[PDB]
Amino acid sequence: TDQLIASVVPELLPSAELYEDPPGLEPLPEEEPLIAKSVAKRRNEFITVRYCARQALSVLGIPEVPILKGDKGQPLWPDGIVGSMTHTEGFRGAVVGRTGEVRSVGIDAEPHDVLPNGVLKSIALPVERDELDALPAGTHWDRLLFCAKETTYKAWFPLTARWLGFEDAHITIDPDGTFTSRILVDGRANDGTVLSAFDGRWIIDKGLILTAIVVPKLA
Ligand SMILES: CC(C)(COP(=O)(O)OP(=O)(O)OC[C@H]1O[C@@H](n2cnc3c(N)ncnc32)[C@H](O)[C@@H]1OP(=O)(O)O)[C@@H](O)C(=O)NCCC(=O)NCCS
Ligand SMILES: [Mn+2]
Ligand SMILES: [Mn+2]
Ligand code: NA
Repeated sequence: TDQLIASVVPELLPSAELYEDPPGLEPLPEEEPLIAKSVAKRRNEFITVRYCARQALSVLGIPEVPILKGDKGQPLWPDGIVGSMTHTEGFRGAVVGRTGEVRSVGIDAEPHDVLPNGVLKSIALPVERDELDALPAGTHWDRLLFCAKETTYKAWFPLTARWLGFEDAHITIDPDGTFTSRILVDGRANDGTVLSAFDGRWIIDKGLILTAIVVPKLA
């Protein structure tokens, strides 16, 4: 009803989220090596986010399956599926969709708080600093910019297999719940197209920021 991800992605991309770790969850056997020596926060975020991912996959008709990690950390979905996952204090969530419907999806959740000391200087272009200062009072625009940049990478990486730095995209945030990401580097993609700009959506609720980008199919 009031799920954050569902508010920022199309209905044809099922999503699921939780705000706490249900007690007693375990990963699938194939997933255990990915968190073998991990601390409690990492184990629990990994397990619960995959619980949410499998719930969303079931809506698309896909029964229980491991969700392993690819070359540079990207989640590895079944044939015909794209998706994205995110976890932070107070949130685990996942979204999935069919490749016949969209090219890529990225999401990212952050607490709705001022960025840690020094992070804004590291991630924002000078022009972005000025733009954030101009936006209306009452939202942590610095944290929203950071969130949006991470969503940009998540949407970009499965389509390019290349790094994208914080300095390599200019994100413009609108108060209306949308943002744009303008790519400043070579945007050639692995399907033969060029990625120059992404359209994003954002919501703040439950003390969290959630950003999302869907990269549509082309004609
Ligand atoms: C990878 C990264 C984006 C993760 O974002 P984050 O906000 O720190 O963490 P989240 O909890 O939201 O997301 C973590 C999940 O992202 C996904 N992920 C990791 N690497 C990924 C990649 N290369 N491509 C897509 N998704 C990826 C994984 O599913 C991971 O969860 P898991 O390890 O449990 O499977 C971030 O840590 C990072 O390294 N960023 C550097 C690149 C960047 O953001 N550039 C800005 C471009 S403008
Ligand atoms: Mn996380
Ligand atoms: Mn994040
Ligand atoms: Na690579």
